Amino acid sequence: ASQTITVGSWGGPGGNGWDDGSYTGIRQIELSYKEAIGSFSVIYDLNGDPFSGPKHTSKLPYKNVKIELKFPDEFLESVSGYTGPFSALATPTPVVRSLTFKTNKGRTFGPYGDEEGTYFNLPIENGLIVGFKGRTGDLLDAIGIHMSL
Amino acid sequence: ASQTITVGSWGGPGGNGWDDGSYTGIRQIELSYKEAIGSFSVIYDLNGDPFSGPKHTSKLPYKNVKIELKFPDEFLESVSGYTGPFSALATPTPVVRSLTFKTNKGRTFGPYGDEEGTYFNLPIENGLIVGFKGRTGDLLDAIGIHMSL
Amino acid sequence: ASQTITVGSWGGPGGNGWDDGSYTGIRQIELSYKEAIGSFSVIYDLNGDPFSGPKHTSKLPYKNVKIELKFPDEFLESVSGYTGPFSALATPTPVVRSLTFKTNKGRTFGPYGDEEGTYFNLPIENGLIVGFKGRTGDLLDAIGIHMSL
Amino acid sequence: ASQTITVGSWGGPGGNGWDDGSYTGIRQIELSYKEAIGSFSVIYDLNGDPFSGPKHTSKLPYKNVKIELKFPDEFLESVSGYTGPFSALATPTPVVRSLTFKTNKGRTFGPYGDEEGTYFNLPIENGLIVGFKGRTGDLLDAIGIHMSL
Ligand SMILES: OC[C@H]1O[C@H](O[C@@H]2[C@H](O)[C@@H](OC[C@H]3O[C@H](O)[C@@H](O)[C@@H](O[C@H]4O[C@H](CO)[C@@H](O)[C@H](O)[C@@H]4O)[C@@H]3O)O[C@H](CO)[C@H]2O)[C@@H](O)[C@@H](O)[C@@H]1O
Ligand SMILES: OC[C@H]1O[C@H](O[C@@H]2[C@H](O)[C@@H](OC[C@H]3O[C@H](O)[C@@H](O)[C@@H](O[C@H]4O[C@H](CO)[C@@H](O)[C@H](O)[C@@H]4O)[C@@H]3O)O[C@H](CO)[C@H]2O)[C@@H](O)[C@@H](O)[C@@H]1O
Ligand SMILES: OC[C@H]1O[C@H](OC[C@H]2O[C@H](O)[C@@H](O)[C@@H](O[C@H]3O[C@H](CO)[C@@H](O)[C@H](O)[C@@H]3O)[C@@H]2O)[C@@H](O)[C@@H](O)[C@@H]1O
Ligand SMILES: OC[C@H]1O[C@H](OC[C@H]2O[C@H](O)[C@@H](O)[C@@H](O[C@H]3O[C@H](CO)[C@@H](O)[C@H](O)[C@@H]3O)[C@@H]2O)[C@@H](O)[C@@H](O)[C@@H]1O
Repeated sequence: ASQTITVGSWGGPGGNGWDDGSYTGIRQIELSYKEAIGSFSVIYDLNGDPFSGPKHTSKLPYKNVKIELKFPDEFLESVSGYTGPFSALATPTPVVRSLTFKTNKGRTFGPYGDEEGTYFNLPIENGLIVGFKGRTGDLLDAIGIHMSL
Repeated sequence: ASQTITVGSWGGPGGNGWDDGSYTGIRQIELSYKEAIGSFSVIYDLNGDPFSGPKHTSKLPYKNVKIELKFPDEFLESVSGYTGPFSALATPTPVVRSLTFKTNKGRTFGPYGDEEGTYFNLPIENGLIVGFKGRTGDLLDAIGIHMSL
Repeated sequence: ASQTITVGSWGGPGGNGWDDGSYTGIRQIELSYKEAIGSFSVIYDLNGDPFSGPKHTSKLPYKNVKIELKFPDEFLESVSGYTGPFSALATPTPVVRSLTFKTNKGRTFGPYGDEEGTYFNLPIENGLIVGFKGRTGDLLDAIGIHMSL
Repeated sequence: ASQTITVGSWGGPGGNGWDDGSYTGIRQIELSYKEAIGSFSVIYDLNGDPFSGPKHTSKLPYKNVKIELKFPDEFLESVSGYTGPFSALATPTPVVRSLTFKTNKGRTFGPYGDEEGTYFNLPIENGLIVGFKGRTGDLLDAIGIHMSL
C-alpha cells in the first residue's frame, strides 16, 4: 500500500463507486458529455510510459473528447465543474453536469456539459493529480482525485 | 526546503498575502466573524506540542470563536465556506464571507459569517490539513491549505 | 511526474543503470544468485492488482528464487546485503554479492549470495518501498529503492 | 497526526530513547565527539525560520562542533557513520562511534569520532532529511532520520 492524499468526492451519492488508483501522472483524458458528463476514462503515465486506465463508459449518445496533455511539461493546474440533478434522469440524485480542466501552460479544456447547479473548484498550488476516484451509474455521478508531489 | 501538497486560494486577490506553513497538525483555530470573516489565527501541532501560528487579525469588531479540536484523535475532514464581493468596503475584490469546518468525529463548526456568494468545498477523503495559506487586508480576503499524510 | 523519496544507490559504479519506477507496493521478487546476486526482477502491486516489472536478468547459471509476499498484510521491513568486487569477474568494480529481505511478519528471505565485503542496511520504521532502482551489467551491480507512505 | 517516512535505527538498543520530530529542514547540527559520538543537537528550519531542536547532550568531555549548513540551498545528501560496542563503558551494547555528513554542495563534515565497528551509509538520491530519531544514554547510542520531499 502506498496511498495518496485523496481529496474529493464531488457530486451524487448514487451510481456505482469506483477508483482508478494512483499512478505517476496524467497523460490524457477521454469523456463523453452533452447536458452533463457521461463517460469518463483516462490515460495515466506510469514511469514515463502510458498506461490505459479502467474504463467508465456511458451508453448515452454523448459527445466524445480526447484531452491530449503536453505531458510531462504540462499537467493539470485545476479541476472545476458543476454538479446537480438531471432533467433527463429517472433518479433525482445529482451528477457531474459540467467539468473543466485547466493546465499549467494556460491551456483550458471545456467546460464540458452544463455549467448548472453547485460549482466546485480545486485550485492546486503545489502537487499533481495522479489519480481519479468517482461514481458512474448511467453517467458520471461523482468524481474526486488523488495527489502527490 | 521540504514542501507540501498545497491546494487552495479560495477567495479574492486583494488584501495582503501570507502563508503560515506546514506543521504536524491542527490543534485549534481562532477567528472573528460577522457578515464576513475577519481575524483568523490557529494553533498547529508540532510533533506533539502546541505551536502558536502567526496572527492574521482584523481590526473590525467581529464576534470571536475558539475552535478547539480534540487532537490528535480529531482533525478536519472538510472545509466549506463562501466568497465574493462585499458592501461596507471600498475595495470591490472578493473575500471569505463564511467558513464551515466539519470534523472526522462528526462535529461541525459554523457556518461562520454570511453565506453570501460562491460556495467552495474541500472534502478530504484521505489526508490531513497541516497549514494555512491565505490573504488578509482589513479582514480575511482568501484562504488556502497545506496537506500531507 | 509524482516522485518518491529515493534513497539508495548501493554497490558498483559499473554495469548499466536502470530504474523500475515507483508503484503501489511489493508483491513478489525474483532473482538469481550464487556467489553474488545475478538476475533481479520484481512483481509490484499496482492498486490491488499485480504488475510485472521490467526484467533485469543475468545469463549466469545462478540459483533462481521467487519471494512470495503475503501482500498486502506483509511488506518489506528492511533490506540488507553486501557489496564488493568479484573473483569471477573481469572488471574490478564492486557488485551486489548478497541481499537479505526482511518482512514485517518476521519472515526473512536470504541472505542470498555471499555475505562478503561492505555491509549495507536500510531499516524502515515508517513507509514502504514501492520501487527499485539499480545497475546490472552481467549481474546486479548496484541497487536502491523508492518509498512512500 | 501527519507522519513521515522514517528510515533508521542505526546503532545500539541501549541508552534512553528520543525523537526530535519532523520539521521543514535542517539548518545546523551541533555535536561532541572523541572516540565516539556523544552530544547531538540540531537546529531545524520551520517554514523559513530557525527552530532549536531538543537537546541530546552527553556529560563526557568531547570536542564540540557546529555544522552550519548553507540552507536552503544546501542540505544533506548522505549520512555515513560507525556503530559497535565500546570500551570505557560498563554497558556492552553498541553505539554511534562515528558520523559523516556529505552535502549536495559537495562539502563533507567529519568523519567525527573513531571509525570503529560496522559502517552504515544512507545515500539520498531524491529527498530531504527533516528529522532525527535516536537513543542517548551517557552518550549517543543510536540515530535514525525522518524524510520527506
Ligand atoms: O425515481 C423513481 C424511482 O427511481 C428508481 O427506480 C428505477 C426507475 O424506475 C428506472 O430507472 C431507470 C434509469 O433511469 C435513468 O436512466 C437513470 O435515473 C438511471 O439511474 C442510474 O444512473 C444515475 C446516473 O448515472 C445514477 O444516479 C443512478 O443511481 C443509476 O446508476 C436509472 O437506472 O428503472 C429502474 C429499474 O431497475 C428502477 O430501479 C428507484 O429509486 C425508485 O425507488 C424510485 O421510485
Ligand atoms: O579488467 C580488464 C579490462 O576490463 C575491461 O575490458 C573488458 C574485458 O577485457 C572483457 O570483459 C568481459 C566481461 O567479463 C566479466 O564477465 C565481467 O567483468 C563483465 O563486466 C560486466 O559486468 C559487470 C557486473 O555486472 C559490470 O561491473 C561491468 O561494468 C560489465 O557490465 C565483462 O564485460 O571483455 C570486454 C569486451 O568488450 C572488455 O570490455 C576494460 O575495463 C579494460 O579497460 C580493462 O583493462
Ligand atoms: O487609503 C487607501 C484607501 O483608503 C480607503 O479604502 C479603505 C478601507 O476601506 C475598506 O475597509 C476596504 O476596502 C479596505 O481594503 C483593504 O482590505 C481588503 C480586504 O481585507 C483588501 O481587499 C484591500 O486590498 C485592503 O487591504 C480599505 O483599506 C479608501 O479611501 C480608498 O479609496 C483608498 O484607496
Ligand atoms: O548505576 C547503574 C550502573 O552504574 C554503572 O554503569 C555506569 C555508566 O557506565 C558507562 O559510562 C556506561 O555503561 C553508562 O551507560 C549508559 O549509557 C550508555 C550509552 O549512552 C547506554 O547504553 C546505557 O543504557 C546507559 O544509558 C553507565 O551509566 C555500573 O556500576 C553499572 O554496573 C550499573 O548498572
